[PDB]
Amino acid sequence: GTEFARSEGASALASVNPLKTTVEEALSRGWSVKSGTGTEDATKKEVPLGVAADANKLGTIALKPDPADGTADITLTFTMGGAGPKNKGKIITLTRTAADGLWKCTSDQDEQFIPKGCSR
Repeated sequence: GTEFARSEGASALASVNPLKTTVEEALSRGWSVKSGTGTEDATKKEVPLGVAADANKLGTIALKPDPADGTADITLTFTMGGAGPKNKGKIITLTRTAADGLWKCTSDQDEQFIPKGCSR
């Protein structure tokens, strides 16, 4: 009853939302995006997301496919394995559809804790 359930959701979204820019900038160059930290690889033409999987102690960040070249749908997920009881095991998913380049946000959290802009 005292869990920070609303703030957990906001924190999780705040960890993945900025990555949309990172992805779009890479794809605009015809480079692929890969998970994790590191340097750009000019041989394979891959740009890392630049964030560690465990940057936010509420959970883990993942990219699929990895690497991603823009010719298939891309998903960025935040899995809340470190959250309190209401949100533990819940997943926020950002999907970029390749056909139109549009992004959507879905969550399997209880409706009252889903962040603004995301749907079930």
